[PDB]
Amino acid sequence: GVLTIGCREDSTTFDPIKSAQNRDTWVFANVYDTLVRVDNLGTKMEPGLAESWDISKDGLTYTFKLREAKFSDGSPITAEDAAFSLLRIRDNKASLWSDPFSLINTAKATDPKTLVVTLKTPAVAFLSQLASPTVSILSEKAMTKMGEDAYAENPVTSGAFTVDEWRKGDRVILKKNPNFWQAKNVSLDGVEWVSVTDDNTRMRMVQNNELDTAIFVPFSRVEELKKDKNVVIHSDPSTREDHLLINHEHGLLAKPEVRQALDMAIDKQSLVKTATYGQGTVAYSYIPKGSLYHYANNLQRPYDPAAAKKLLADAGAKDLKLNYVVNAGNEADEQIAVIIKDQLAKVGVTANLQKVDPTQSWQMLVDGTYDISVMYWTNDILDPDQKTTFVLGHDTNQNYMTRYKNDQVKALVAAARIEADPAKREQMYIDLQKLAKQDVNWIDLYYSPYINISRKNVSNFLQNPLGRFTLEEVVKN
Repeated sequence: GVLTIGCREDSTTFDPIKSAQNRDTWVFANVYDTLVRVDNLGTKMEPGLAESWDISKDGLTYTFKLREAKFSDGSPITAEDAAFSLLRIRDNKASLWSDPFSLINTAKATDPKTLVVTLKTPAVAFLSQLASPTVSILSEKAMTKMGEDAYAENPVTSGAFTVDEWRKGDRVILKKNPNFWQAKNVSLDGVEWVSVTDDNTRMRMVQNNELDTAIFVPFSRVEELKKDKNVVIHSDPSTREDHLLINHEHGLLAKPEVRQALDMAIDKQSLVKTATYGQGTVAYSYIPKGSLYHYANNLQRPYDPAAAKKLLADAGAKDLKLNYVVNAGNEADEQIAVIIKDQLAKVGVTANLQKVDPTQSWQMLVDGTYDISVMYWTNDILDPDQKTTFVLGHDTNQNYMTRYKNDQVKALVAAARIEADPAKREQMYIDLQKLAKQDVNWIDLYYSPYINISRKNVSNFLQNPLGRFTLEEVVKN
């Protein structure tokens, strides 16, 4: 009656505004609910806490009509709760998501059922923006009774589940929230996210019935696990992209040329086909294929070890040594690093692999104690602004911890967001994909579907294109 999910990185918080990591957002996307949601197919917005909403001509006022719906503890979910949840993303100091939410003049609830939001400038991305798990309706009353620190360990929740117990680093145990306004549709009695950092171990736990489901199926095992009759491999359309991060404030990695040389010394074809076993598709743009404004003809630098040696030598960077942070137990990461190390040695670049606990590598990216490291990004919304801001906006996240700094790009990101001409807006994200590619913000690696595993008695274990799991629709037989 309780569904266990093997995962890799583990929960750090339950306050959406202080985490930019799927280890939290894929967990609490089922713990809270949002005003707006996205369908399973990831093609449109559908109603959530707000049963309907309307837009003024000027395009600066969003009015939301709220349905009758209660929190985890019984109290009602009012538009004053939503107003408070939006506002703290823009205003709380600890917010990792403020920059796109500074476009907000006010969030106010006239009525308990009514939420009125006034922006400084139109922004078509805003409705889409509300679907993201970061803007999850919280309880103003409970956080203003408990405090923001204590809330993030035992939250009062608006979604299908509550955090029953949380053994840090080990497993998050969720209980079905009967006060959830769609609790009648939820078969499951609880969810357990169980952190298993080694991919093989996580796969054997599923096959050995120690886990009902698992995310992040090692690519090497997809073909054999697709013929295993006791389990089901999911391959869901995604907004996922993997990239090699570059610390631009680490010496000669600051030079575009040097980054360019590394981009040219890494054979994407052979790397994607070997590390991903043909599950991957070579990435050439930071906006994932199939997502809004993706630019199919973005530059792919051909593999050219000769031109990379020359760029490096001209840049005074001939004996470039790099600290390449690797997530141990992550098969793709390990495999990619081996390939990358081998290819870089051919242009005279020494990648040293520092293998680290996968749960720990993100903090090393924030503190910048790395030269290169592989990471991934998945969209939480149906608009390009979320990733553009995190990766290129020069917000508190320092462009996915790369510390890439380009003033034209920083300006273009804000203007792309504000632009109301849909055709010109699309053109600004094409320029962003070209600019990021020219400056080598990071090295684009591959697009891949979400590949997951479930035991055959588990039904509707779908991950949606935005990374949200339909755990409300799951049936355990």
